[PDB]
Amino acid sequence: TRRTAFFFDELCLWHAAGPHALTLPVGGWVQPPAAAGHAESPETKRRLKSLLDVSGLTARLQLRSAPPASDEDLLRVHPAHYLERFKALSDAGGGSLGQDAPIGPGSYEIARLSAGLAIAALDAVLAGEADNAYSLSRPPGAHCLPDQAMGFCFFANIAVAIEAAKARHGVERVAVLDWDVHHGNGTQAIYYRRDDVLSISLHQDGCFPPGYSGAEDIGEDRGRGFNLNVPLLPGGGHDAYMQAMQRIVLPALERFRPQLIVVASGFDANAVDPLARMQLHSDSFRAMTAMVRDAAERHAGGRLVVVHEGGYSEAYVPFCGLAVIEELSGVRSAVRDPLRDFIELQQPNAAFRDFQRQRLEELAAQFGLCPAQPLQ
Amino acid sequence: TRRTAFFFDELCLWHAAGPHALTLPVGGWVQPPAAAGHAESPETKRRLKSLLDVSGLTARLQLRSAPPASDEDLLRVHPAHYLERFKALSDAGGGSLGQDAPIGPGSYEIARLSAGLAIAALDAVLAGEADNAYSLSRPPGAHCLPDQAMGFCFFANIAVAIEAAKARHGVERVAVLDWDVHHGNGTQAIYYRRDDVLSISLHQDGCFPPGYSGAEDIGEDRGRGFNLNVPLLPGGGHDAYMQAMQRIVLPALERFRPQLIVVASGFDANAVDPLARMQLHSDSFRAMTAMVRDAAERHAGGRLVVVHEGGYSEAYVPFCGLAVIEELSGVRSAVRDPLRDFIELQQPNAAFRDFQRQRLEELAAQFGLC
Amino acid sequence: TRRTAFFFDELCLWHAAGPHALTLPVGGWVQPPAAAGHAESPETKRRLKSLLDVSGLTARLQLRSAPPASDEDLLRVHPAHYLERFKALSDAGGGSLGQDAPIGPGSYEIARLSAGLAIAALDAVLAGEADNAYSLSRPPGAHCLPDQAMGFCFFANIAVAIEAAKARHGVERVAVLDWDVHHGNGTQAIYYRRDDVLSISLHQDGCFPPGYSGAEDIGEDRGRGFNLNVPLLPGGGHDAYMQAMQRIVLPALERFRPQLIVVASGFDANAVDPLARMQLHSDSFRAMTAMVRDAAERHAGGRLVVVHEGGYSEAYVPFCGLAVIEELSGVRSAVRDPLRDFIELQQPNAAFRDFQRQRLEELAAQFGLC
Amino acid sequence: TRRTAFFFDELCLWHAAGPHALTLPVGGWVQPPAAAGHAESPETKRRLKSLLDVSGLTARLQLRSAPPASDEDLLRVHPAHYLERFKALSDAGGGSLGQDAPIGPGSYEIARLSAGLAIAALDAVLAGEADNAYSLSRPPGAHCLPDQAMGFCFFANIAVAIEAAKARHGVERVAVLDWDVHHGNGTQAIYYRRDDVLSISLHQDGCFPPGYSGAEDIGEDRGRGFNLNVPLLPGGGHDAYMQAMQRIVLPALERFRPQLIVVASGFDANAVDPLARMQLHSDSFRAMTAMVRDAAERHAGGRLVVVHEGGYSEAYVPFCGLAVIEELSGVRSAVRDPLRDFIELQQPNAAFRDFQRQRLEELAAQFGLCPAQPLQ
Ligand SMILES: [K+]
Ligand SMILES: [K+]
Ligand SMILES: [K+]
Ligand SMILES: [K+]
Ligand SMILES: [K+]
Ligand SMILES: [K+]
Ligand SMILES: [K+]
Ligand SMILES: [K+]
Ligand SMILES: [Zn+2]
Ligand SMILES: [Zn+2]
Ligand SMILES: [Zn+2]
Ligand SMILES: [Zn+2]
Repeated sequence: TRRTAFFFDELCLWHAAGPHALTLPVGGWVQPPAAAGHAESPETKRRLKSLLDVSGLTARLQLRSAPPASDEDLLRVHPAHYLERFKALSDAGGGSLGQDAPIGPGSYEIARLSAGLAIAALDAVLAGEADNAYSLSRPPGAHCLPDQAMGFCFFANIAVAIEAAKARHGVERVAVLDWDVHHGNGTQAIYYRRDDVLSISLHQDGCFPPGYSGAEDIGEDRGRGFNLNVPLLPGGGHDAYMQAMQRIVLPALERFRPQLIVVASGFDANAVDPLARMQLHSDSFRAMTAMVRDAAERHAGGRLVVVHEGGYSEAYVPFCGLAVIEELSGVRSAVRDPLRDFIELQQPNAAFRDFQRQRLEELAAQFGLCPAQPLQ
Repeated sequence: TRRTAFFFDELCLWHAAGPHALTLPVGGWVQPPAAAGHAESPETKRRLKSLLDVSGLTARLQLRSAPPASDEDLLRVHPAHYLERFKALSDAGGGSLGQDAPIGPGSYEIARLSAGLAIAALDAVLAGEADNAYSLSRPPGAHCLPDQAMGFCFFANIAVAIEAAKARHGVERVAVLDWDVHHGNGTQAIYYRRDDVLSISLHQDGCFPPGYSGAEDIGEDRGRGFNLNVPLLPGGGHDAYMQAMQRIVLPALERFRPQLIVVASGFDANAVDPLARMQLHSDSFRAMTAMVRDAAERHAGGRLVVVHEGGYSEAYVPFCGLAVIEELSGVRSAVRDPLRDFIELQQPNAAFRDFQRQRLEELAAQFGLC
Repeated sequence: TRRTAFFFDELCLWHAAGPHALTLPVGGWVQPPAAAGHAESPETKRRLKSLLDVSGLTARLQLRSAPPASDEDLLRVHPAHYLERFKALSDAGGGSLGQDAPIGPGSYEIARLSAGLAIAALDAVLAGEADNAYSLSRPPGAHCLPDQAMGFCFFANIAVAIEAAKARHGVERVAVLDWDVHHGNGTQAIYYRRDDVLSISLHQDGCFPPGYSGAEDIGEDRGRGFNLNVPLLPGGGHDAYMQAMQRIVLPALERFRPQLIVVASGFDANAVDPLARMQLHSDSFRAMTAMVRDAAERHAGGRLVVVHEGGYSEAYVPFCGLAVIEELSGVRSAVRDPLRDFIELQQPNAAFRDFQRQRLEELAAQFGLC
Repeated sequence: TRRTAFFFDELCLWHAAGPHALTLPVGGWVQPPAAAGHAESPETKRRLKSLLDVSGLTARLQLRSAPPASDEDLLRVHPAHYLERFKALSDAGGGSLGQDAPIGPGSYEIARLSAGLAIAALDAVLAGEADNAYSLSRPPGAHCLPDQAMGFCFFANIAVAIEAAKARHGVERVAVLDWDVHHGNGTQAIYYRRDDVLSISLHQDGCFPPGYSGAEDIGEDRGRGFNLNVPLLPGGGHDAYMQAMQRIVLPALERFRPQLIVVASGFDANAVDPLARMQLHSDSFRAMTAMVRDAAERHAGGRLVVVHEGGYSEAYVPFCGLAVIEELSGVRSAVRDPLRDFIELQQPNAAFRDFQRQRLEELAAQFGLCPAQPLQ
């Protein structure tokens, strides 16, 4: 039961930046790595695909690709001079497109494809071709501004897909929940004065962009109350995210009445990610997906699209991504998470949990969110 | 410009486990990595050495190697059957020597060399051949128990070094400060009932061994009050460690009056390490080294040895290790940490810092350090 | 546009040996690689599959998997104690199953799957489910003897496939053409005294097994004249292989009238392979496949199965394997081989070509093919 | 006995091109590699250094670095606009400097250092600071033209070093023996009309540059008879090289009377190299080094410099490089070549050897070389 579309294309795994040691450009005092290049490597997303295959999950999904984003679709958010600058740099072996936004040769075409998968996933779910969808969109989108590449993002994938969906289906209320561990600054900025898109970011306080918390950035004018930042304390794990979901996200969704929920799903909150300091395990991602699927079922006829964003642990992202897809599809594979029990033991102690919970209660009050129970 | 001995052997970088994805052994659901093997890779330690060379710092250090640890030295802490067991598995091409303790072909002889470098570094500093020393001892030592390999450690390098030092030189009070992000359980266990060795561990609360905090474990009988665990909240960074150093570590060292300070220096509290959740930058490790070098100058005649332990960020461990060595030597290279400013902006907010600070005040009071 | 079945299982790409530098086991003087492990890596086979997907060719093929080979199937060629021995070493985390035959954790079950894909590919073609087939059977099979793993091969995939086919379908004459650059010693040995299987090996003279040429080894008793070795001079390329195909292989197949042709298709004769010294490009493999598909259409009702064997250039095997599959399917993708023109310019000069040609004329005459 | 200078700098191992699969630029149909990048990787040269260290050889050599090449030194062969174009591309994250000549960020400074090590090695040997020298000059030099980067080479290291040595010491007769498996086209072109430099290339017929043999290219006018190409048949190994050394190289050296011998020492003729089809083992390189050391001792007061060029087998180049340095230093380590015996068995058969030998006899006759025996 439940029909889940899995939007995937092998060519998304061929995007590759020049030499980097994690996030640091090679050059100067940064030695080229012998093996592992840029943090946003193909391997993180590849290993997820490979585990879906060997576990039997891929066979139970509707595996689909899609055409690349048209220039028309891209131009709804990005200017033509940005497209031209990107293509030119892409045609000259790659280089630096923005702040922490290195591209490689042919990255332009691959970024168009990534955007296209997101466009197509929202389309398929709005058209009723599937109940929900997972789009393995690499390179990612959540940090990209209209006029500026950043945080490994070159097009604003989700915003492009939403604008295309509005043009084609006339959906009026879309909620974007971004549980990537970093702040979804691209989605926030694009929809900041808009009430047709509710953007919620759970992120590690001050991680990326560095030093940004944003609790008081709730949107402006027409968009006031339709952006919500939940800056979680570094070191939090399962309980911190469960409390955020229950006290902030679910109430915010209840009030907004989404016709479609899009999840910007990074897995970089996992307990072994190099690019954040949070302590999630695969069952945390499973539980967040269960809660958002339920919200989608109550508000949006089940219409839910999960778009892959970050996740930089080659070893562990596969197990987290697999838990999300199992929950979307309602299929339980024989896969057992070999780090689950270990990560359980590393969780914050009761005093730390109490401290974070109290902050979240205060934040819910500050946002004016009523603690109601779910209903039809 | 002090005299710093740098103990290093290229062959320590040749120890390699079987296929792993981070800490997970390949097999079952864990696919073999296309490139990046076990977390405890040669590359983290090699890249420190490479940056030490390209910066020119190596030319300002006293470069040394050492013989492998003798059976005599190893046998002060490990039984003969452990050595036998280890060697057999090593000669057979490797495998699992214990819990999270995989070994590869020849890992036995390489582990003996790692231990030997630790032995030699303490010796050189105690003999007056250098003011202080850094030992690039891979594989690491601080989790290894007398008859149980664990946490990627196969001999208890520091314990072996200390027992060897005591036999040869007759040093009476040694302080071991372990700022590796994980609990120094091996050092703690070996010296738990002893007052001639003060063991202090700074670690992420519950990280490794998983779920272990340990604030209440202060030693027993003769050792009571000569073990200190400071379980820091996950997510803490520079201020949390500076507060732990000022409130607990330095007062503890003052009270103990060590004649030698050994640091179990893991860099895995760095802000981009996969194996912990702490937020240190290179200047944090610089600052901790300055604080401990000062304690060593006050009580130990400058006698400080830093033994390299963990650190699993290939990109960032080199900058942190270099900061330590710059501080030990008193030489500042041209190297500039390209992540430092970024990491400063990611630090805990004031409320989180205050929360951790109050916790450290209470722990300092529990330890009788007020 | 013919009907081509592509047998593939992602799990075949999860077999991985312990640490090796190319073919050398790590240990002693061979330092662990910073990234690039054993020559028989997942990446060569994975990159073929990735290019098949990005080219869109996969959408024009009949994609299939298979059950692992049963004990019954394996036991037609291998003894139970071999299976036991293999499994024990696999469950223990791997090691050396034979001479140049390292295995990793779970390699036993993965080798059974590799064999299963070969069994299924022959079955599908014999049952009329496809006109022809390609099996991405990793680990490979052509060097494995009944009770001796060697040359990175742990079961004799093709022999197991053939024996299974004979039991189920009752095919009487099978031709095995092995254009892997190394000698197909396992296939040769198993069928040496048999006339129901014609084994032909094209290989680099003396490459692997090292020093073996074998022109004189034509089979014995009932098998006499049903084994042909063509030991090509190292350094030969396209013309050497085209001459071997026209003068020896095609006449041999004509004489034998196979009812099924199986190709042991290694790509290790490619011009940038580390494990041989030959100079083939993707159009050479395209041409050899066209020639054998034609022989199969003439005698075997089109029944041709290509089993993937060697190929150790990550960069270039994908283009060569794609050319084969394009030829089998009759579909031409948009893919253009970026090394082809370069390799054409590197070919043997006319004097070297003439030298090799005269050698092949004489060998053809020795074989009674004039 | 014998004092061997080993010119090395760790920073030479930090030169790294953008993503390549062997020699193929990533992009289009060439997928980015998961691990191993460009063929000219740091690892080949690093593993040689590591083996020198663990074997005890490094401790028995005079380990030295040197300043980078000055613009003055570079300008003796390269134009200022070439230096400027290189630096600009190097400062912008790298890219393509020529045909099969990709550079990375900071490659300019590292290439200057590589040239500087070569300059310094010739200087040290001409000054009598050591009997002979080995320079681990990465990136390599032998393919670089004055006006054009190629074959992974960005400065003409050996030519730069020779021109500097002539300016500083006034050496009049330098022989460059290039046993890298590819044609030393840079050295050939620069000295093609010169009789003060004898350039000899042993190379696989038609390998790199592709299709070039060059037996009839013997130099012109003043340089006629002071360039010699020995195009060996692909597939040849130990005997083919021994015959070439005995029938061509030694006689050519005898006639020329070098005051200094420089060896452009690539190890890409090794039996497992991806970038050529030849079958040398470490004892082949040992024997070639012994013969050239002897020639240097008879003609040049022992003055011999070996400059690292190619070699693309991570596994095997270390054992070959180690054999050369053992022979230069006269120190025999405990290292045993684990592929030696295997490669012995793969050698060409007697008919193939006879075919190549006869070609070499005919070539010696064509060059007008008399088969004399060595003497003082
Ligand atoms: K977020
Ligand atoms: K909004
Ligand atoms: K610690
Ligand atoms: K104690
Ligand atoms: K063959
Ligand atoms: K036969
Ligand atoms: K040459
Ligand atoms: K000349
Ligand atoms: Zn992220
Ligand atoms: Zn640690
Ligand atoms: Zn082969
Ligand atoms: Zn070369």
